[PDB]
Amino acid sequence: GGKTTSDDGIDLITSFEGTRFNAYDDGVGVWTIGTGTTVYPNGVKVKKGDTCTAEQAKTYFKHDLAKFEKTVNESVTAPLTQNQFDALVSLTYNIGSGAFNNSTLLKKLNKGDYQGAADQFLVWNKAGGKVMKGLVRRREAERALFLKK
Repeated sequence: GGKTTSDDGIDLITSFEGTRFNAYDDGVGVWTIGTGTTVYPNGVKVKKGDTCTAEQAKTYFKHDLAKFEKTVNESVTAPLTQNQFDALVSLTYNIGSGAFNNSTLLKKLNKGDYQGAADQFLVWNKAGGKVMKGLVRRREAERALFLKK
């Protein structure tokens, strides 16, 4: 939109998401495949037993990535570094657009309060309503990227 996710950003998100050939349970029962895909671009939901090629996974990932880029570009009104944009997209890829849009993160960010926004990454550590240690790690990493310059 304004910005797009950098190659480094994509590599980070991919490291968090993984790239899987077989549909798998994300931990809370949501069948996921490729690089974090749960809904194919045609609207079909991922199901247990699906398989996905590398090329398919890339297509699906890039399709969803563009959605989240659009959210960050449109919803954030404060200036962003590329690192900040990348971090916010990584977060949004996980929490979704609605969660991002209604977050205290975004409220602080749009006041120009970068530090307060950075710290708000850390609240997004839940899956299935439960704190998940992989998300705790991920949020810390996204926050670090957000603060990196």
